[PDB]
Amino acid sequence: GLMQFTLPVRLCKEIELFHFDIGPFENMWPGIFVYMVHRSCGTSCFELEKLCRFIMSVKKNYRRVPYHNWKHAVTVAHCMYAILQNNHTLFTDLERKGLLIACLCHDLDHRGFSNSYLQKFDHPLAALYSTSTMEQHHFSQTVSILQLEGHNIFSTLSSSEYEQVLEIIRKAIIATDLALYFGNRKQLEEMYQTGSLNLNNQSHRDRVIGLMMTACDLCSVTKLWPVTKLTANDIYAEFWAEGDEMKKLGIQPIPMMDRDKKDEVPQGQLGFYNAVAIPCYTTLTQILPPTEPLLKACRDNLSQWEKVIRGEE
Ligand SMILES: Cc1ncc(C(F)(F)F)c2nc(CCc3nc(N4CCCC4)nn3C)nn12
Ligand SMILES: [Mg+2]
Ligand SMILES: [Zn+2]
Repeated sequence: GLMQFTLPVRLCKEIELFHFDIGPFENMWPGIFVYMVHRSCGTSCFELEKLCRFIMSVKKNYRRVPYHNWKHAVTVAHCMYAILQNNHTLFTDLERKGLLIACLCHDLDHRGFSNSYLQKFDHPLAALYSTSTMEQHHFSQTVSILQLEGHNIFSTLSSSEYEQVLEIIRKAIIATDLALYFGNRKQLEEMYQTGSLNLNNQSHRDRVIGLMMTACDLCSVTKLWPVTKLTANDIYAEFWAEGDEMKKLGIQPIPMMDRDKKDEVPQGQLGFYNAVAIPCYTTLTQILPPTEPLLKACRDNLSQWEKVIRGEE
C-alpha cells in the first residue's frame, strides 16, 4: 500500500527516455516492468501479489529464442511506457492498464519462426488460425495465463471494463502482425491528411493503438547504435535458422532468411528502415507529436547503416 518500486538513479532517470535499454540483468526486468505500471497507471491498478505472479507466469511462457524472448517483451513494454508517459492525457485508464500488459504478452510462446514458416511446415497452429497465426496464439496464451488461480490482475474491473480491456489487448496483440501494419498506416496517413482523424471514434483509436504497437515492437531501430546493431544480430540469428528450416522442407527461403546473403545485411536494413520503420515513426509523430525522438533516433540508425555500406562503420 505504502510500497513504491524504486530504481537506481541512472535507471530512474533514463527509463523515462525512448532510447532506454533495460540492460543485461534478467532479474531486474520484472521490477522495471512493475515500476513502469506504478508510474503510468498507479500503485492501485493491480494487486501486487497478482501482478507479480502474472509477470512470472508470462516470463516462464517466453522461450529462449535469440530475439522473440522475454527481453523483447519488456523492451516493447518500455517503449509503450515512454509513449504513454509523453501523451499522459490522450489515453483512458483501461488503455493504460491494457497496453503495457498487451506489450509484455504480445509474443508469448513465440518459437522463433514466422507465420509463413508455420504455414509451410503445416504446424497445427496454422490450421487453428489461418491468418495472424502467432498473434492469435499470443492472445490465446494471454487469456490462459489470466485464467490461472491468483493471476487475474483484472479481477477488480467490472464485467464491461474487463471485456473492454481484453478487447484492447486482443486488438493490440493482433496489430503486431506486420502484414497488417502497411494498410493500417496508409489509412491513418490518409485520415490525418484529410483531417478526418477523430480520437473519439473507437475504430480510429484502434488504428492509432495499432500503430503504437508496431512502433514499440520495432523499437530496436530507435536505440543507441550499439544496441541497434547487436539486436540486429539476434534478429538474423532467428531469420537464418528459419531459412535453414525452409531449405530442409525443399523451399528456397526469401533473401531476408538466407545466411548465404549475410553480406547484403546493410542493404536489407536500409530497405527495412525505408519501407517500414521510417514511415511507421513518421505517421506516429504526425499523430502524437511528443513521440518524435523515436523518428529522430530511427533516422540516426538509418544513417549508421548507410555508413556501414560506405565502409566508414
Ligand atoms: C531491425 C529489425 N527489426 C524488426 C524487424 C521485423 F520486422 F522483422 F520485426 C526486422 N526485420 C529485419 C530484416 C530486414 C531485412 N533484411 C533483409 N535482408 C535482405 C538480404 C540481407 C538482409 N531484407 N530485409 C527487409 N530487420 N528488422
Ligand atoms: Mg510478434
Ligand atoms: Zn514482438
